[PDB]
Amino acid sequence: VETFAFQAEIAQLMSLIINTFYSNKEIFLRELISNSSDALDKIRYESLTDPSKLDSGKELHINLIPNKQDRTLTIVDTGIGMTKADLINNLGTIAKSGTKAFMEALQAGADISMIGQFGVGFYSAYLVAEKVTVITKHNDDEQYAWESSAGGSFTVRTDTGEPMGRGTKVILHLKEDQTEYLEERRIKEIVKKHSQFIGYPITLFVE
Ligand SMILES: CCCCN(C)C(=O)c1[nH]nc2cc(O)c(C(=O)N(C)c3ccc(N4CCOCC4)cc3)cc12
Repeated sequence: VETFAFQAEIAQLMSLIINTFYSNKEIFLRELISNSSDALDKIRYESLTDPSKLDSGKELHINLIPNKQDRTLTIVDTGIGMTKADLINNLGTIAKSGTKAFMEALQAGADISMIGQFGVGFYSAYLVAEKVTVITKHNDDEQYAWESSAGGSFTVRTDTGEPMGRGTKVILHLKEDQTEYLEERRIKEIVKKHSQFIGYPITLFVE
């Protein structure tokens, strides 16, 4: 298990998301589904010039898996996945500019729901989750598990769990007062409101 410090701007953003009073928390789901859709668009585009990129799985979809027993909401996709370099360095380096722009926009009157306009929508997961675990598999790398409960650090390890084939699974370990996001009616309402035109099948698993 390797432990890393977040980029300073990202730790600041995470603290702002955790500490700001903001009732419209449901937007985290739209952000995470949008991110999955982007990863799916990426593998679909790459597979046009290299069909072998789909040898790890032809189906392009998103599954939403609430679990009342573990108090987790899992968002699974069969997108392009992420390399170890993406998890440790690349995505966080890119997120520095968007984080700075988003925090400046909030000071000027923007609200937390606008987070996706800055390329840092993933961090809205901390509106509802005390911990986030991300399992990912890219065709050019091994399967990894990234994890953070904020506090300024995250961990990365090789994942020994069940192989995924290709894609990303975001596991949200929900805060005790955010269990509404495990209810079928609530998740259906949010998907219909914010993600009705996503161009991939979204299957909401029943418990
Ligand atoms: C270290 C930071 C990790 C944060 N992390 C987990 C997320 O951001 C995130 N959340 N849900 C996701 C679903 C996914 O399939 C993927 C994924 O596999 N790829 C390739 C991906 C990468 C970047 C993006 N952005 C989209 C917005 O603009 C920045 C890049 C969209 C997809 C990433 C997801």
